[PDB]
Amino acid sequence: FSIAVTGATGQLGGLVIQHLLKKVPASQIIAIVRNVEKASTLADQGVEVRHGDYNQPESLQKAFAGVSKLLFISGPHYDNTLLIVQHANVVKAARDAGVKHIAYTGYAFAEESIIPLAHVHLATEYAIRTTNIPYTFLRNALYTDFFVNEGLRASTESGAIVTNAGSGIVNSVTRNELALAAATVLTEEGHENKTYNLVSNQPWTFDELAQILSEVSGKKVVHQPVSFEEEKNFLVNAGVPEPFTEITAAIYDAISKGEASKTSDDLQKLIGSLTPLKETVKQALKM
Amino acid sequence: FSIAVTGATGQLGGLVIQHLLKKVPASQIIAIVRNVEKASTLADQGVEVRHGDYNQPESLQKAFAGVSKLLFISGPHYDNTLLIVQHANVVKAARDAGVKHIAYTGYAFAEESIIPLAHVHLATEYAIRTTNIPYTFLRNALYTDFFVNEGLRASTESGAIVTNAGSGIVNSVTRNELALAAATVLTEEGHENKTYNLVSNQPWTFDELAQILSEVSGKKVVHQPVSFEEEKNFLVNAGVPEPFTEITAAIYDAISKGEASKTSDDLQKLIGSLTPLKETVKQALKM
Ligand SMILES: NC(=O)c1ccc[n+]([C@@H]2O[C@H](COP(=O)([O-])OP(=O)(O)OC[C@H]3O[C@@H](n4cnc5c(N)ncnc54)[C@H](OP(=O)(O)O)[C@@H]3O)[C@@H](O)[C@H]2O)c1
Ligand SMILES: NC(=O)c1ccc[n+]([C@@H]2O[C@H](COP(=O)([O-])OP(=O)(O)OC[C@H]3O[C@@H](n4cnc5c(N)ncnc54)[C@H](OP(=O)(O)O)[C@@H]3O)[C@@H](O)[C@H]2O)c1
Repeated sequence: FSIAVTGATGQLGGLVIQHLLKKVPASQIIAIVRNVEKASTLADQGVEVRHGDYNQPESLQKAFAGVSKLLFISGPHYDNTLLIVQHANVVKAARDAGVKHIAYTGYAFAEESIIPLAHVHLATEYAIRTTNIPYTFLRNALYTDFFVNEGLRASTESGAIVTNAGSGIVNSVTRNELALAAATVLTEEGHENKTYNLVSNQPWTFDELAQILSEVSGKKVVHQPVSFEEEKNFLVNAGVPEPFTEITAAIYDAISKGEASKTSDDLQKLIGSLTPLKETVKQALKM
Repeated sequence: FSIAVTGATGQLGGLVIQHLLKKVPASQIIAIVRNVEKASTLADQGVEVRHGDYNQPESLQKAFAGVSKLLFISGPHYDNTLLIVQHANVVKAARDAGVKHIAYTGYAFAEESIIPLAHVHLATEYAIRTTNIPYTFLRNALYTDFFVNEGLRASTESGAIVTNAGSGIVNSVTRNELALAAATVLTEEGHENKTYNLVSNQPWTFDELAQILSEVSGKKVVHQPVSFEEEKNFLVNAGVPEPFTEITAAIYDAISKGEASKTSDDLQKLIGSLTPLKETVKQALKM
């Protein structure tokens, strides 16, 4: 029976579907999406598309009708209090539709977290627990892709990666590997009523990232450590709009305080060997 | 400035208002209610009544308009998954209205609890945390009134209190004392960003309750211990409808497993001496 993926046109959701397509027939996968025009790509691959908007309880009732396994990918997180309402609507719709298994993309080590979004994930986990639906909490790390992407070309150019993270440790993993973990979990037995903290057991620092970028690119790049307020200003000056520049500085600050410093073998046990940071840097730069 | 109480026509809410009326002028209190006709009694006392229905986000936006301190009393708990949605609507309405302080009636020791409703309370606490509003989590014990009420006359008549609680320990406190604690907290400094586990530090067993009922009434009453299924059937046979009889047996079963067996001095520190169980038995029976 069927596997449905919310957030299916998003980056993580699209990768989950691409991994599911290597495991199950396309007819067995259901893409649940807010913008049905966006999901054209998917329909061509033989994946059924349904409209499901977290702001619209009725739309979710219909989208979840008859689905056996649901991958509930968390919403974009501008307004955390709104996100709780949206997530609560999703869980109730899932309960009402008689969904037989629910997997939820949470946040690793949320109980120890110092960023506000951890609260949303824990509230959502408790909401799913009230349903009595067999669950899997896929507690994802921060995305390596947030830090390691084509944007690093700017750092190759300037000779510096500028952050306020200090020597904060980073347990990030790529969206690709987190998507693979979600797909693996959805398509095999044994993961009912389990929580996984899906993080790297080979963490890195920004010093290390600069050294790897230096190695790959041939240009000397240093990590240049600055204050929170120096970071916010550096980013705005580089054309990052003030809200996102604030979010980025806040994530670096949490990192400087150990936010991403805890590890687990859960991910490696689920999917096998993890992608070395250097390979991700090479891909990001196509170098 | 103003203190608003949701669930104001309910048993706990009405007692909070009666305690607030001994501390602050009636004009400073706002009763927020679903059924405005029910709140006639309150309006006669000079308490402002507003319509606020947890199913109606717009109604809550208007009810919370301009309120400084909000006592969010949890909804009735038939459907736990629906309750999460309702509670999420309340918290968002409170955030949007710019409520300056939120107190929430949660459940003591919820993290260790084995009843499903604990999950709702923890989800709601995490929701309130996302707002950044200064909070007080008034984590209430089970109500002594659930077990000790006029219904005990039936036990005086039969010579038996019949439960499936065994020798399970009970840390219950009366609605009256929990309401007093809520009112105390609302009307003094120092309780911002605090969690209180509001329970008895003089717990009791059903054996003890039968002995106290025997003492007060002059008739020998024993505690007669039965199975879960024997309890459910005993209650239905005594005219308790099958859903409530199931809930009652489930609460006794949780008690037999230590659900209400943990204590704290938080309540006694907040309100002073606690009401002896024997005094509550006398009141319940007017004996
Ligand atoms: N761990 C991390 O470092 C990290 C970082 C960022 C986010 N996250 C979380 O992980 C999730 C997935 O990551 P991602 O990179 O795949 O995010 P993404 O590409 O931004 O995708 C977010 C998805 O949510 C959908 N969405 C937004 N509002 C919706 C609504 N009202 N109803 C239904 N769907 C809605 C979007 O659909 P549309 O295509 O219609 O816009 C999009 O498909 C995010 O939503 C976020 O909560 C994690
Ligand atoms: N710790 C315990 O042993 C225990 C036991 C039972 C309940 N509780 C919790 O503590 C709360 C208060 O206890 P209580 O004895 O005062 O309960 P209660 O007398 O049953 O009152 C519940 C209140 O919630 C209101 N309500 C129901 N649906 C609503 C809605 N959709 N929108 C707005 N208000 C709504 C009711 O209003 P109406 O008058 O309009 O019906 C009522 O005033 C309960 O709601 C429950 O969550 C605790």
